[PDB]
Parts: sequence; structure tokens; C-alpha cells
Amino acid sequence: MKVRIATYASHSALQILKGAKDEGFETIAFGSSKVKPLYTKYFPVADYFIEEKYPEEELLNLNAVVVPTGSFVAHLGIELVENMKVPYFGNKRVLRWESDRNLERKWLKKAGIRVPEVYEDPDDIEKPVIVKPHGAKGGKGYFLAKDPEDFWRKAEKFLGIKRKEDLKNIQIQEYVLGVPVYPHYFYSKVREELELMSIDRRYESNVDAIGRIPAKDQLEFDMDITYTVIGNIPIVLRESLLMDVIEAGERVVKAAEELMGGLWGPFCLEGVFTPDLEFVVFEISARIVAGTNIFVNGSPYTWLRYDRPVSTGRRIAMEIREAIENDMLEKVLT
Amino acid sequence: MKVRIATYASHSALQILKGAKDEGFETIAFGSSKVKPLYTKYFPVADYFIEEKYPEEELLNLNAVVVPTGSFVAHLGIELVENMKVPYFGNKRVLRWESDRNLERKWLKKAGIRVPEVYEDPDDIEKPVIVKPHGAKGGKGYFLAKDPEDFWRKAEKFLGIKRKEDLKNIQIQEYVLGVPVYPHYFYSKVREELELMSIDRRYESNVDAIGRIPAKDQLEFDMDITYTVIGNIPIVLRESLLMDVIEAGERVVKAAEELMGGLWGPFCLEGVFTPDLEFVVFEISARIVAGTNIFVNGSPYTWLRYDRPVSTGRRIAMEIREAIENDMLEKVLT
Amino acid sequence: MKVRIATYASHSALQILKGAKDEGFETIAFGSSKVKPLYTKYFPVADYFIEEKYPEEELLNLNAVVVPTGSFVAHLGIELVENMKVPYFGNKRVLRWESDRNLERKWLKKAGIRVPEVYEDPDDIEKPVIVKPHGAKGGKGYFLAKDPEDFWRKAEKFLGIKRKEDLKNIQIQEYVLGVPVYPHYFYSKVREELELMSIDRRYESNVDAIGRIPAKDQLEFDMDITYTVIGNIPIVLRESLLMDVIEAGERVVKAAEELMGGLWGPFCLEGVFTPDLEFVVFEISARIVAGTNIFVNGSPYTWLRYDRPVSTGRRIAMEIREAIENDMLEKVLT
Ligand SMILES: Nc1ncnc2c1ncn2[C@@H]1O[C@H](COP(=O)(O)OP(=O)(O)O)[C@@H](O)[C@H]1O
Ligand SMILES: Nc1ncnc2c1ncn2[C@@H]1O[C@H](COP(=O)(O)OP(=O)(O)O)[C@@H](O)[C@H]1O
Ligand SMILES: Nc1ncnc2c1ncn2[C@@H]1O[C@H](COP(=O)(O)OP(=O)(O)O)[C@@H](O)[C@H]1O
Repeated sequence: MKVRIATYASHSALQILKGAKDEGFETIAFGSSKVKPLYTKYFPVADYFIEEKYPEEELLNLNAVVVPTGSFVAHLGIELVENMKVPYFGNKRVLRWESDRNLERKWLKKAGIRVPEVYEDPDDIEKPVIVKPHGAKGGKGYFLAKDPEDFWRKAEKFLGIKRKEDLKNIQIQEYVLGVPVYPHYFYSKVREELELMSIDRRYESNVDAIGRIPAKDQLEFDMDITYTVIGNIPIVLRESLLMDVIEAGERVVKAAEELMGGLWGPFCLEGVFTPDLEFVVFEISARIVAGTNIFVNGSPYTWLRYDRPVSTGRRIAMEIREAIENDMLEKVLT
Repeated sequence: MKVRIATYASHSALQILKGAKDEGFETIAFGSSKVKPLYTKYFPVADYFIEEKYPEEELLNLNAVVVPTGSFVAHLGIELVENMKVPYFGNKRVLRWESDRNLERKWLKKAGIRVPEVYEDPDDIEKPVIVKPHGAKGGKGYFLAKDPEDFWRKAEKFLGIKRKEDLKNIQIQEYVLGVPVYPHYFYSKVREELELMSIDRRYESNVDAIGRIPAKDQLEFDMDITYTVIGNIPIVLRESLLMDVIEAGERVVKAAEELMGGLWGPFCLEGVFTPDLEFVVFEISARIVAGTNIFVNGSPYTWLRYDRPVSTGRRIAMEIREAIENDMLEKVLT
Repeated sequence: MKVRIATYASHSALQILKGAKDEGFETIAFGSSKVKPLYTKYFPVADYFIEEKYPEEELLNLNAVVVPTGSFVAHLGIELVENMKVPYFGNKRVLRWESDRNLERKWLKKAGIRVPEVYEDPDDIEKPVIVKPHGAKGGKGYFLAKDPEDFWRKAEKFLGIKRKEDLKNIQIQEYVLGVPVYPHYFYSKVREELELMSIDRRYESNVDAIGRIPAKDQLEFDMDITYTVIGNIPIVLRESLLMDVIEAGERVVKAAEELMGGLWGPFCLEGVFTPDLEFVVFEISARIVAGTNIFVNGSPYTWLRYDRPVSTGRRIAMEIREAIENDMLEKVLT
């Protein structure tokens, strides 16, 4: 293989590079020198490790294609990623839509996806809400509020926002009481087909630790609720829920084709399921998510349609190999 | 194979039909036109899709044997299923025992299984209870009550029961504080052997969502607790607990042989494990349960005794195949 | 194979004996006659079952090497295990270091592992604490105290403690609010190398059941919080946390080399992950833990570096085999 698969050494590089290896690619990890043993000693999946944030020149010399991990754009910056000369697997135009909460909402609405209600004016708050500070990833700064007046008290406490607006591009969103579900998709541009790869429940601290503390005991912890991502727990869904989850994925792809020149490769809809079986989506994560890391040896969904273990990392490598073999590699790269 | 394997297009049909494929059976899904793509496009495991609730005529023409799913008896009704001319994998006589809470309880008691205390008279309520509306499936309408007068308030609210009796065959049950555990079994009539297939913990909304909300913020939601089934999470048990769980299944099978002409094929005991390590069971589900859907690529338990992936779906197809090969297919069908 | 692999019939014997089987060893289970069917009928993994707590003479005649399980030291007692003539996979000198919570902490400190604050004087309690009775196993007898006043009231109720003079070797430990995580390690003495085998979240009763009860309803239960081990749930971690977890294992092995003549074979670091991504460790479990039982068919981590399913049990058998073939069997046995 002429093409090598390259990834930023974080988030899901082990899965991505093992999958590339399994498909006959030579593999490149780049990033901190601190994490190098992980990819070369403990799990020898990287044929090359480059101790640089973005080694453009060497990657071009190695015929690298970058498979973006879930923190690649974060560590490098969206300006650098969009001007990179090294080929990028997926559509770069998708990046602006997922960095803007209003563009996220516009995308979801067009794709006919159920979303929580949003309030521009805090005085209109009619039900418990979750407040999302601008540009926040990983749920940092998030806090809960019950009514218009509880919001102002906490807005001044956490964000310093004096009463009566000056709301620095925060999002005030209806808190939806449902169980967290994260379906992982893959859209094949080569096969013109959408697949369900797997599903997980993200494991977050301290939010998934507080239910172990009895109600009576919680006060003296002086608890602030945090949504720091720690890990992932494998799940399957109720089978009768699969069709609407998959259709939601189809509409998301179709909407992206009409808004941003398409969505292909891995993606995830992060949301909850309510007691009335509704899937309410908080965001479209148009990338490989950490949840796919469970399924190195395939998932309960891939094993229904494949004779071998297929992770999202392997599926990415499969797509790139098939694009090369079908003489259409440029079609999946931007 | 002469015999084709047919299932209702919901609940566990993907697993069942994939398992049948793996054992050399042609496959049939029947149900809603809405779900056809799931079984023919996204996961092509059904060689025939029939867009009818119960196409008896066509099923007989195709030499079908019906493997019952979770939704099958409910959608088609207990009487139709009882009188169906199409062969049914498992014992149909079991259905009347599981549709009645008094009969379930008698069956469990005879099998020496730990069950929660029940209350006929609401005045006798001394510890917290769970109230189960008549005929209710999937946790529909369940509510908690602390004492007699608190029961009466909520019974009027949720069920329209005026104070002082006329309890329309409602079940009032001791709430057992233990962790939900769902062992999945298979009894082979061909082998005369009980197997432990897998274990899961069912994932339910909003009940598994409320522990993410701090005590102080819970009252703002006006939470009615619900047990809508959303998905399934894989587990294993502490090893010293397996013998008790396996002996429980043996007694359940032995009790069914003396009561209802036997229990064979898949079943699940649904319950909790308390701090004193006791397995308290709420019901026997005498069918394939959704939790088995995790284990398409086998389970930590099947991989201890097989050299290949064995789901409950595949295990059924194995049983049917070996029955045909041992000229005893009629023994496993009613 | 001359050498046979022997193990006490509990905790993780199924995984261990199946692992030995896969590596070409004849297998021995020893323990209660009550559990014999588990190991010989339901999962036929034991070539020999001996109905004795510790059958030294028979084990010597069968050329046995004992792979220690969870309850092995508990059942036999520390001194008998220290004086056994049958070879022991691992370092027996480790046993005193993990039986003593002071020596545990001395080991953790030398290994530069983050640990919770400990209180010798209950008047100094400024944050909520967990109280651990002397020598308590399986988290039993543990209770939460939220302040100095709450400690004395619960210490009197549960233990009969009235003042500082009679604290009777209880450990008062800062309650760390974080999600439970249990990484499973293997240090190969043959290959002089540390591996990450898998990770789980231990499933405990009633602590993991109480979050299903709404805060308003919790007081009616009069809850004693318990940490009784019931089962295990598979997880993966966030990728950027793996080096943290792996380096922690390295320092534990290194500190053991200076302190106790080394640590090889399976071990686990039991702890939590806080919102600021700290791995705070409660104890070193210097043995195979029950969380490994999920991964009979390998783990999301072993599948990154192996072409076949590798459990901790199999990995142990691999080590013993390779030690024999490299003529260094005596190096891994005490
Ligand atoms: N409207 C909402 N209602 C309830 N929970 C929410 C809502 N929005 C987000 N969450 C929860 O907050 C956490 C982070 O969500 P999200 O905003 O998608 O993360 P990020 O955008 O930082 O990746 C998740 O656990 C999610 O379930
Ligand atoms: N006596 C009980 N104590 C505690 N929880 C219970 C009890 N009975 C049922 N539940 C819970 O209610 C939910 C529904 O269980 P079950 O009644 O067995 O299913 P179904 O409603 O489909 O018959 C489960 O999550 C179960 O753990
Ligand atoms: N300092 C602590 N803070 C919070 N939780 C703790 C602490 N110590 C122990 N626990 C909890 O108590 C349970 C048992 O802990 P541990 O003592 O490590 O188990 P064992 O020693 O019995 O294997 C676990 O759920 C663990 O998270």
C-alpha cells in the first residue's frame, strides 16, 4: 500500500491504527513524546511515531492520510486543520457546523431530529434547564437551573453574569430526563450506504458517581455536577428502537449533503431516550467517538453482518482501501 | 434444511435469524412494513419478509417453525398463539403460567425460588412497596408507596382507585433493594442439559437516568419513576454465585415438568441481588429476552465451553437442527 | 506438559482453568463438593476435582502449581499459604503487604500513587469519609460519615466505639467522589514487561441499587449502605488516561522489587476517576480479580496486541508455559 494511515496520538488512535494494520496499511501516530510507549511498546500499533503536534512535511513524505481523532481539531485548532496540506479523511466543511451550537441546531432541525427546547431569554424558562457556556467541550461549566430566578443566581455565581442579560453566547437548554445513549454510525461514500457500527453509554465523572451517595449524605459534599468523560460502557438497544435510530442517521447524512457537501465516515448522535421511547439528541458528533474503543473485536451489530471483527477504526481502513481499489480516493478526502 | 426458521419482526429477531443462518436454515421475518429495511438491508438476516401480523398460510407453505420473541404473544394475543397451526419452538402451555402473577408466584414458590413478599390488604404495608397494575408489561404504570395512606393517595392518582379496596387484581409487592441481574438460560431437551448462556443488566428509563440528578435538584422535575426498557448492558456474576443461579434454573425446569408439561429452550429469571447475596426473583420470563442481543459473538459463559460464538439465537437453531438430526423435532415443538 | 495447573474452586477458577486448558495444561480444581458440578458438568474445565480445602499431598503427586484465586488466602489463612509445599504462581511475600492497610499505604506512597487522605483523629474530619473496619474483606462493615458528629453516632451503632482511645484499628478515609475504575494488569517475569489486560467496573449491592430510588423515597428505606460484590461490568477508559494507569502499574511493580522481592503475574489497582482526571487508588489487589472474568474471549485491550482471545487466566498459563520452555519456571514460583 502506497498510502499510510496517520492519526493524532490520542482519543482513539489505538483502535484506528490497529484497524489500519488489519487492512494492510503502515501506520503513523504523531503527538506528545510522553504517550509514545502506549503506541509502540504497550500496544505496538504505530510503525512510525513522530513527536510533533502536526509534522506536515514528514507526513507528506510518508504518503500519510490523516484519520481525525476526537481531539485532533482541539489540539491543533480549527484554522490549522482547515488549511492542512496532508489529506484529511472525511469532510472538513463539517467542522464549522459542529463548533457552532446554532449551526448544530440548524443541522439537527433540517434533519428532522428531536432536540431539547432552547431559551434565548431566561425569563421564559418554564422547566428545569442545563446551561452551556460558549465554546465548551466535554461539558465544562455546565450547571442546572429550575426557574428564571434560580438561573440568575447561578449565572452570576458560575459565569459572573449580572442579572438582566449580557449572556455571553451561552445556551440555555431544557434538561431532558432520559438515559444516555450514543449510537455510532458509519456512512460509506464508496458503497453509498449507512451502517450502525455499535452503541455505548459514556462514563462520566462526577455525574455517574453521585447516585452511589444516599440523598441524605449528598449535601455535605457541596457537590458541583461535572460531566468529565472518563470511559465507555458497551450497550445494545431495544431492537424496535433501531429503525428510528438508523433513520435519524440517514436524515443527518442527507441534510449534510444539502448543507455542507456531505457527511461520510464515522459519526455519532449523542442523546437520551425518554420513558415514551423518544430519542432526543444534544449534538451530532461528526467523527469517531471514544465509545467505539470497546469494539476492537467487533460489536453485537457488526457481528450480525460480518464474518470477522470490525471496529470503526477497521471500517475506516476498509473504506480507504476500497476507495484506493475503486480509484476514488479523492472522493473521501478533503 | 426442510424446516425454515420464522420469527416476529421485533425484540430479538436479528439475533434469532442470524443464529439460524449460522446453522444452515433459511429465514423468515414477519411483521410491520416499517421495519422491513432493518432485516433486509441494514442487517440482511431474513430471506423472506412478510408484511403481515401472522401470515399462517404462507408460514405453513414455507415449512416454518416459529421461534417466539418478546413481542410475539403480546402483538398477536394469547388465544391466537395458543391455537396457531404453525409449529412453535418451546412449550405453549407455559404462556398461561406467565400471564398470571398468581400462577407465576406458585411456579416460583414450588421451584424454591426467593420471591418478594406480597400484600393483599394495603393496610398491612409496613415497608416500601412497588405497585404493579393488572396485566401491565414492561413496567407500565408501576409506582412506589411507603405506607397504607400514601398508597391510597397514589392509587387514586395513577389508577383511579377510590380509597378502601376494589383493587382491580393489582399486585402490591415488597420493594427489594438489590442490584438488577438477569441470567439467561437454555434448557436443551435434545441434550437433557441446562446451560447458562449469558447474564445482563437491563437498561431502563427514566429509572436509570434519575441517579444522575442530585437529590437537591430532583423535586424540580416532578418525577414519576418509569421502567421503560431502552437497552441492555453486559455483566458477569461473582463466580461463587453461579451455582445458586444455575440450581435455581434447574428447579424452575423441574417444577415446569410437574406443572405444565415441561420448560425447554430459552428462559430468564428476572430479579435482584441483595447485600446478603440472595437472588430475589420478580418473574420467570419463559422466552428469549432482549439481554441476549449483546451476545451475538458469544458470551463470557459460552466461550468457557464452546470453540465458536454461540448466542441464544444460535443455540435455538442448534437445538432445532440436532432435533431434526436425531428424529425428535416434534419433541421440541408444540 | 509435566506441570499441572491447580486452583481453589472459587472467584475466577473457570477462567483460570479454561486458560490453562487452552495452553495445553491438565487442570485441577480444589474446594467444596457443593461447587464441583460447576467445574465438571456445567463448565467442564477441571480434569481433577479434589473435595478438600488444601490437598497438599495429592497436589504434589499431580505435579501441581497453584494459581491463587480471590478467596484462596481467605479460606486457607495467610500462614498456611505462606508455608505450603505446593508451588505458588507469584510472590508469596506480597501477601503480608496487602493484608496490612499500613503496609498497603507504604507501598502506594513509594509507588507515587495518589491515595485518599486518612484521619487518625475523628475530630479532624473536614470532609465526608468512609470508615473501614480492621481487616474487612469485600468492603463489608464499611459506612459513610459526613462530619465528626455523624462519625461518633455511627461508630457507636455499628462498632461500639465511644472515644479516640478505642478506635480499634479502623481506617477513616476521605470519601473520594469519582467513578469506580478497576484496571487489570499482568507483569510478565519471563518477558520482563508490564501489560494492561482489561478494565472493569465492579457491580456492588446495595450501593449500585440506591440510585434507582428517587431522593424523596429514600428515607423510607432506612438504608445501611453496603458494598457487597455481586458482579462486573466491562469498560474501556478514555485513551489519554491509559498512560496514567499504565505508569501507575509500572511504579507499583518497581516499588515491589525493592520492598518485597518483586511483583509478577496478575494484579489490579482499585480506585476512582475524579472530575479533574485523577486516578485515586484505594488498594492494590495483587492477584487476579473477578473483573477479568468478563474477558474469557479477550478484551478491547488484548485484541489490540494479540491475534487470539487472551484472558488473564490464559495469560497466566502462557507465562507458566513460556517459563518451562525458557527453563526458568522456578523464577515465577514461590
Ligand atoms: N439538554 C440536556 N438535558 C439533559 N442532559 C444533557 C443535555 N445536554 C447535555 N446533557 C448531558 O451533558 C453531558 C454532555 O453533553 P454534551 O453537551 O453533548 O457534551 P459536549 O458537547 O461537551 O461533548 C452528557 O452527559 C449529556 O447527557
Ligand atoms: N419487588 C420489586 N422490588 C424492586 N424492584 C422491582 C420489583 N418488582 C419489579 N421491580 C423492577 O421493576 C422493573 C420491571 O420489572 P418486572 O415487573 O419484572 O417486568 P415487567 O413489568 O415487564 O413484568 C424492573 O426494573 C425491576 O427491577
Ligand atoms: N476512600 C474511598 N472513597 C470512596 N469510595 C471508596 C473509598 N474506599 C473504598 N471505596 C469504595 O468501597 C468499595 C470497596 O472498596 P475496597 O476497600 O477497595 O474493596 P475491597 O478492599 O473489599 O476489594 C468500592 O466500591 C470502592 O469504590
